[PDB]
Amino acid sequence: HKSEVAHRFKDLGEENFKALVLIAFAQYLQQCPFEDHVKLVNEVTEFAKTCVADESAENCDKSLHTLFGDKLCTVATLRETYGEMADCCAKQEPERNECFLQHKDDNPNLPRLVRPEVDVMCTAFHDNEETFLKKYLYEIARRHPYFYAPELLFFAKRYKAAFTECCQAADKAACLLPKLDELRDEGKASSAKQRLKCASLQKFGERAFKAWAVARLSQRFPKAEFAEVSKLVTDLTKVHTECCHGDLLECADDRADLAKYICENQDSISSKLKECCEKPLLEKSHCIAEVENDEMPADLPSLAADFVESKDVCKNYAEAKDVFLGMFLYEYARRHPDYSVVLLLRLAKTYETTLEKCCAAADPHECYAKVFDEFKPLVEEPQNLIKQNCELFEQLGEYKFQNALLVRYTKKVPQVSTPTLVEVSRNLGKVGSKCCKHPEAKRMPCAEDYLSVVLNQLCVLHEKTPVSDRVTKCCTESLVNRRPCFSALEVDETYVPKEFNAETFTFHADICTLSEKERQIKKQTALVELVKHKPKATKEQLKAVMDDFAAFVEKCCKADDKETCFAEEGKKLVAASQAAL
Ligand code: M6O
Ligand SMILES: CCCCCCCCCCCCCC(=O)O
Ligand SMILES: CCCCCCCCCCCCCC(=O)O
Ligand SMILES: CCCCCCCCCCCCCC(=O)O
Ligand SMILES: CCCCCCCCCCCCCC(=O)O
Ligand SMILES: CCCCCCCCCCCCCC(=O)O
Ligand SMILES: CCCCCCCCCCCCCC(=O)O
Repeated sequence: HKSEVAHRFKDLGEENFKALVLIAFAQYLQQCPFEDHVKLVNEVTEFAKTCVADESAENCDKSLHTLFGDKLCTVATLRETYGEMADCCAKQEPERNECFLQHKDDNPNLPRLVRPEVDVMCTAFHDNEETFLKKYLYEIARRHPYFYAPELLFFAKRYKAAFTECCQAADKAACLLPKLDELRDEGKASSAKQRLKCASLQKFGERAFKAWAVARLSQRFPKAEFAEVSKLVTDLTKVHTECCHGDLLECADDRADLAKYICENQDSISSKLKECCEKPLLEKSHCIAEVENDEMPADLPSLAADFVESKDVCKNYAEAKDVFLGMFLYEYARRHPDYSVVLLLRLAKTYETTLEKCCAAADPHECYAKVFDEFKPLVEEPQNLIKQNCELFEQLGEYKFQNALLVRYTKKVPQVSTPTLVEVSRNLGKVGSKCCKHPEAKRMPCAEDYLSVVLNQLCVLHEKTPVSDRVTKCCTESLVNRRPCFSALEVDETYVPKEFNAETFTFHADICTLSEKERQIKKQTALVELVKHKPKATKEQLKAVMDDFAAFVEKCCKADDKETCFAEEGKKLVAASQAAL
């Protein structure tokens, strides 16, 4: 390509080019206002149009990195605003771009983006659509410097669709608020998955990453030969390793190359991928990454005639240990798309341990003969956990399920603070409501994918303020042991009940004023504080106190007196509760 910027403009398109340039300059320049980024985007777009008109212009033949670095260094306020980032302008390429990458401030110091009223949002969307959508996109980009730009563009398109849909109805709030909350949760989950995968590739290792990719791609592509799966795994591992470095252009190029290979080798990968290969380059890899699992062949036999029964198994293992292990992992993942990736990894680790232990001794057939029975409990452990919690979800709604989870996880570990406990338990209740609505053939992957980010958030909260050692021990282990370590937690017999605080168990007239959500937050906080002050409370006593509280607040809001009902009857309720427990 003579002009790389002209190729980018012709492939992506004018609107996509402007959006991506804005997102990139906001991820790099985070303290400049919106108008400066708008002017920079307009100048870059005009230059790209001049390059498209003639490929032999003044500065059209130079690379994208040099043009981007020059546009970054043309900022007159760069030094006085950034300090260190301005020193990268003295470097050459690719040292200058690497220096700019090292200075991407993650989690900067900016005020949080408050959500305005639905009426104000719709009014601003109608009066000026572009300068509103792009303004919010610039804010989100400057607040998330390492977020993948095409994903941010996809989320922005979804937000624009939601705004166009809801602002044209009678009740705009009842339409917009659920969509806004769902989009916020999805964006948080996407960022959490990205950062977690990068941290796992850094800490755990390429071997664990390749095992995870083998399991995933074998579950997604069961009709593929193991050689194709292994090549795809190596390519995807390289792609993720290059994307975790931070260079957006090289990450996009690697993803595009992988998507091109997949769309060219469709005939040897899957059959449910024809739709994604017709989309442009911006959406091709995004569609491929979120494709359904292909149907497996029906004539697939058991894994007994190739891993336990037939001979030459120890020979194939000693000739290539990790190759045979990945072969077994792929052959096991292709059979069970309903299993979680961590479960298949545990099975592979167990098989590896059994082979390593019972191959340096004579007559190894008798050792691994009864080795598939060891897979029975490990498979039944999550299955028994799922179709019991949904059972509880069948007995109690999402709110009561979250309350029961709060009680349980406060009895198990009371050292954790109240707001973090409440947030994690509400997230767990949402996860249960989301994944229990699926049949038993898709519950485990949903639960795994959601519990991953839930426990990740729990531990990024726990690391900044460590309280209990057991919580830090559950995350300092392997990713296949986080959920087992957390489920192995029991009630804390070493915990001492904190002294009674009458100020915490006080309610006022504003409780009836708060919305349907904040009132639940306050009730859950009160429940957590009650469980923490009285941990030895049984189920009957807790249920009785909860019923007394429910009858107390319901007899004060819809009554005659407003203020002299919470401090009057509440003084009796707290004493009645302190009598028991
Ligand atoms: C529908 C499908 C999706 C379902 C998802 C269900 C729940 C949603 C999952 C995401 C949780 C998450 O991921 N939450 C963060 C995000 O961020 Al944030 O541990 Mo991250 O130490 O900082 O105000 Mo980003 O505080 O202490 O709690 Mo905002 O949490 O509101 O730390 Mo808010 O770097 O930090 O993560 Mo606290 O890992 O970069 O703006 Mo640790 O920071 O948006 O809010 O960014 O990190 C984490 O990405 O806050 C919270
Ligand atoms: C999640 C990343 C979104 C990036 C695109 C933002 C488009 C406009 C969003 C407006 C709403 C922001 C979130 C909210 O306040 O609920
Ligand atoms: C096709 C890739 C072959 C090389 C990678 C093999 C990885 C085998 C891992 C077996 C399970 C160990 C536990 C784990 O990886 O988390
Ligand atoms: C200054 C030039 C800025 C160019 C911005 C280009 C952003 C990358 C677009 C990549 C589109 C495809 C993404 C993918 O395939 O994963
Ligand atoms: C998240 C609230 C509880 C309801 C769902 C419980 C799911 C438990 C099993 C999780 C699936 C993955 C198991 C594993 O990590 O191997
Ligand atoms: C401070 C603790 C907050 C909640 C911690 C939850 C830990 C993960 C739980 C995963 C599901 C376990 C279900 C169960 O306990 O049977
Ligand atoms: C310790 C004396 C006061 C205890 C009051 C109960 C603590 C809050 C429990 C909330 C249960 C009801 C929840 C609801 O229905 O909204």
